[PDB]
Amino acid sequence: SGLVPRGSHMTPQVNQVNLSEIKQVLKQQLAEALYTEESEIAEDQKFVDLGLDSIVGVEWTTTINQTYNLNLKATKLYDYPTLLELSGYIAQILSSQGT
Repeated sequence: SGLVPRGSHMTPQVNQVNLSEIKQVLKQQLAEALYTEESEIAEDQKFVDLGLDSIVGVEWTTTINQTYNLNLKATKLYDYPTLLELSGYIAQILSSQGT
C-alpha cells in the first residue's frame, strides 16, 4: 500500500478500501470528534491520550460502521486505541463481507 496523503493534490473516487486508505480516514473522522485536526494526530498514539473518552468512543464507533458498512461497538476503541490496529481489524471485516 504505497498510499501516502501529503496534501500535494486531492485523491479521486478510489474504488478500493486499502488498510492505509481506512487509516487516513479514521484519523480525519476522529479529529473532529476530539475537536482537533488530523494533521496533529499520530497513527500509533492512543486516542485516549488525546482525550478519547467513554462517550466519544461510543458515538465514533458508530460513524466507523456506517462508513465501511459494518457492526462494531465501544469495545473496539478499547481493543485498538490507535488507528494502526483499528484499521487493521476493519480492513478484514469489509474484506470478508465482499468475499
